[PDB]
Amino acid sequence: MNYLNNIRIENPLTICYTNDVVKNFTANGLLSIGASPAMSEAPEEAEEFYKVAQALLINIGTLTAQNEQDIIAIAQTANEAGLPIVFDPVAVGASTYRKQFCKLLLKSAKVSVIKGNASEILALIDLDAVTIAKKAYAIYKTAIVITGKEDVIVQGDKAIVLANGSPLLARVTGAGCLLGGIIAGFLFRETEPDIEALIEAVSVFNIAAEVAAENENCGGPGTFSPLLLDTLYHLNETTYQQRIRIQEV
Amino acid sequence: MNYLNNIRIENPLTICYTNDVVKNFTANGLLSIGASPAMSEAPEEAEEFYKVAQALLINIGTLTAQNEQDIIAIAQTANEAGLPIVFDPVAVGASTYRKQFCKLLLKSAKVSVIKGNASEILALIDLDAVTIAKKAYAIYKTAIVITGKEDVIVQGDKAIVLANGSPLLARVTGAGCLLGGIIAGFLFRETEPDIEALIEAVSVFNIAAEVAAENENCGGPGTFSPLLLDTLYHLNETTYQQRIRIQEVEEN
Amino acid sequence: MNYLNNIRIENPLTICYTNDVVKNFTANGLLSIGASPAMSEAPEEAEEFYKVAQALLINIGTLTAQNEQDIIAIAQTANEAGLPIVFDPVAVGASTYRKQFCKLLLKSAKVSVIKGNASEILALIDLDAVTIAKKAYAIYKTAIVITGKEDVIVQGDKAIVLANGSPLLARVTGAGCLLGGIIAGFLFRETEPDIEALIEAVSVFNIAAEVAAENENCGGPGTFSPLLLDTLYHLNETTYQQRIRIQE
Ligand SMILES: Cc1ncsc1CCO
Ligand SMILES: Cc1ncsc1CCO
Ligand SMILES: Cc1ncsc1CCO
Ligand SMILES: [Mg+2]
Ligand SMILES: [Mg+2]
Ligand SMILES: [Mg+2]
Repeated sequence: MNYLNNIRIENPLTICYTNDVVKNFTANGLLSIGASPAMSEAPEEAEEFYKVAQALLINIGTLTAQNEQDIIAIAQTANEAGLPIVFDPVAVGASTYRKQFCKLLLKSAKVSVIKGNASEILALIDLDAVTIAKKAYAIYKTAIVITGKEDVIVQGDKAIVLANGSPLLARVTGAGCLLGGIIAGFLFRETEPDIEALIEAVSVFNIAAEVAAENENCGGPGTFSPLLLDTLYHLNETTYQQRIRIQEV
Repeated sequence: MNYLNNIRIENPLTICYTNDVVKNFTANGLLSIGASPAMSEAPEEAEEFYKVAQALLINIGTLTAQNEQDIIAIAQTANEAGLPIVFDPVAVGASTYRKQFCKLLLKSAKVSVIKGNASEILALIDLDAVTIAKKAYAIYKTAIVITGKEDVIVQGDKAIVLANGSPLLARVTGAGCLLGGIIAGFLFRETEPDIEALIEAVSVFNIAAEVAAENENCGGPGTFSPLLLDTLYHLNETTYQQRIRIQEVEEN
Repeated sequence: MNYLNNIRIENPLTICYTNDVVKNFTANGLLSIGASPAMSEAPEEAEEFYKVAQALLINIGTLTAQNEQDIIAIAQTANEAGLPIVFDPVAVGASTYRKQFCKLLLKSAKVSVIKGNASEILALIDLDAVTIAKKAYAIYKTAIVITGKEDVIVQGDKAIVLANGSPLLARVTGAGCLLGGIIAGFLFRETEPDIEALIEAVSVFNIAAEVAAENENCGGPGTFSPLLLDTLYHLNETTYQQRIRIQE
């Protein structure tokens, strides 16, 4: 825990353009680790907000025509402002609508992290999550995080596999959508983030999940979600170091 | 608990076009019973989503001009794909805006379940809940579920009255809006669902509400809502069978 | 606890045009105190709804071009109907977009309460929270509530400072955005509310927060949120009277 300490003290302004199902949970997750979430969606204020922000999350979970042109416009505003973009191509494999939009976005702007599941990342570039992540990294030259049973991170010349979390995370809507926001909270305006910042963001989230699911008062997916926020708020270096399970490839 | 066991194993894709106050809760409810919710609202992807989905929920709780034309278009796309629609005419009796919209929708598309309170269903058709449900069934030839102190379901040649749930359920926003999603999770792509699927859906919800409200850790409407999700996640056959209360059944 | 008793019995219909991060939490907080929330955003039903409503909340937390004209239109419809408006100029200091919009809104319609933090209310008008609140009152001739470490209320010829609540509230998104909706719930269709109603609304919220944070089962910001809703639901006169901390 190096980056988390800085999030708690500096309260980084983390702009979220995310889906309607997960806005509240995203904002709450960010507040629990000390970040300052802002769900600004008006392109008319992007320039002034982005000047002082630390990152931008773009998540297309509920993409519609109302969002398309605005997302492209704000991504260009972010690039111009040097504001790092975390991009979550939610369910891109499920429609030609989403595929065509994600291709247009990644042809129009440079993003700093692409986060998804194996199937989503595979649809972007078209078996192993590591192989998929490496192929995507070669195409976009942008950090890749593939979430799954084990999580994969590829940045620069390094690929890492992480093994933390809980099954109850799959049964909470926008767990993974919140993870995209947490990653944005760890960037501190670095458009080419150190792999160590990405490893800490994913590990903080998954170790908090693991600890929450062990709490005596966790009785299922409903009670888990408040206990995850509490555990993120309290997470300390001892717990982190005892629990982290990482290995290189 | 025949259908709930199948939801947990098959993980049915359940598309929800629902109101902004209850999206998250609705998705979490569906996940807790094993379904796979998707809040897709773009008509441009409805054809590809609906081919593989098991039902669609349409709920007009926060209806605005931005939604009107899109709802009509996706209902038609559902009808063309054979995808069952669960329609929740939220607060239809409260404005001419909502009345006119709901009338237009039901003239444009065939829905598979209409779910509402007695006042909502009465406003649609222009009396006890059973009489209102039967009149609505005669007009739309579509399953009707009327929620209330007792719940009423009319489908095919039967009318049933059910008696489960909790007072805390009225103090949680989108409890009922979640019920419309749960129902959609029980349809398995049947455009004329068996009444037994509707009975199980309403009973699973109300029994889970009852048991959550009895939990020692339930301290009010705030702690109830996480407990309801847990109870839906854990609900078993023994608890279902011990608790279910059918009040009366009429045939034909 | 005069007004809260009446909310529980009368179940006032409280229209909320609020931001997409806090809609569910706002509706739940209102339901917990006995109010009847309705998140109606269609100008086409504003006239019928507002006739029977007790107040309207306007909160610009996620303001976009899709909202601008509609907000102006429904604020005018509220004025015509005699429906009191609570206005929360969320982050107004953060962009010229929001500054321009809030200026236009307050030139187009008369609101009944303006609620914000000190930096928001200062950006609206252009040292301490009391001074800012008095200057805003002199400009808009409208009750002002400034939230902070201590809360400030200015209405008519009185200014009050309150000292209740919990740090945990700042770590729960739309706590403050809920307070706007709770204030609306205490208006009972009074376009010039008594300062006592505003003091009660803010005190109920803050005392509930303080009691929730002391619960043995409150383990942080995540468990706090459900416990705040429970504590609003159960809050009684005895606890209110024991806990209230008011001055000037
Ligand atoms: C976090 C956030 N972003 C826009 S609105 C909102 C809730 C607090 O005002
Ligand atoms: C359930 C759902 N539907 C669109 S976005 C979302 C949350 C998980 O991505
Ligand atoms: C409180 C509320 N307002 C609009 S929709 C909704 C939930 C179901 O009416
Ligand atoms: Mg994803
Ligand atoms: Mg209904
Ligand atoms: Mg404010």
